[PDB]
Amino acid sequence: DVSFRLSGADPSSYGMFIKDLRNALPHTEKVYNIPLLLPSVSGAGRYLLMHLFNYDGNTITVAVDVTNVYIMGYLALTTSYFFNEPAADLASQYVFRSARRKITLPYSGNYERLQIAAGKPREKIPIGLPALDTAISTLLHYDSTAAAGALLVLIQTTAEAARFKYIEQQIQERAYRDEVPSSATISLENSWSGLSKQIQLAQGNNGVFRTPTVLVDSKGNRVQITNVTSNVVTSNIQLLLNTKNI
Ligand SMILES: *[C@@H]1O[C@H](CO)[C@@H](O)[C@H](O)[C@H]1NC(C)=O
Repeated sequence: DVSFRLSGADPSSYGMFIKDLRNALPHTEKVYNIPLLLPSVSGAGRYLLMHLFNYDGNTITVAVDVTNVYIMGYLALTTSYFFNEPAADLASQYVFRSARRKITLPYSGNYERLQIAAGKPREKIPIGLPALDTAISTLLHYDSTAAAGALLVLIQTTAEAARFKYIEQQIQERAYRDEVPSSATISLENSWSGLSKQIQLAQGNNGVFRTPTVLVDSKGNRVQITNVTSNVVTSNIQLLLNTKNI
């Protein structure tokens, strides 16, 4: 398992937690020095448990599929919660079985359905360590509308930070003050699978992308990524979605 405590949290302890999260995901190869996530994992070992503690020490346990870093559901006291999708239904077979009751959230775990549920797009939800402390607190007591926004914060400050150093850094900058994510952060989030694909494809194509990826840069400019010499590949993405899951 991995764990993170908001009480006494700082940019360094967050960085350490995000490093553990990445290191709990299994892989058998690197592609251009980037861990390549497995095509699949059988049984319960498919699911990493992340124990998060809010500032008062209250906890939820979040279940993550180690193949794609998708959050499946979480446990809050004796109640489990899962997204309304087949993958999460599958996960509920394996984790949080000892929960007294299971609630299925009235949405699937993707950004489009979560933004609908929450009534706002990601671009307008500030994120950061304080927003994470709030999200953990909210998820402690069921409220489906509030939970959608909480889950958008949670996904971004855990899974999206593990995938990209740039997002991990953005969260670090927001250790003590939340702020909406930069368009770059949104761009990376949206492009993870495509980048993961083009990096794998580059092996066999001399480090060149079969199709270039358009991102937005740190300065708000459109940039086009064409090959594995880009900083995005050398010094940003930390985990690749296996092309068998694309
Ligand atoms: C690849 O990426 C670099 C950095 O983005 C770019 O300037 C360069 O011209 C590209 N090279 C090729 C061979 O496509």
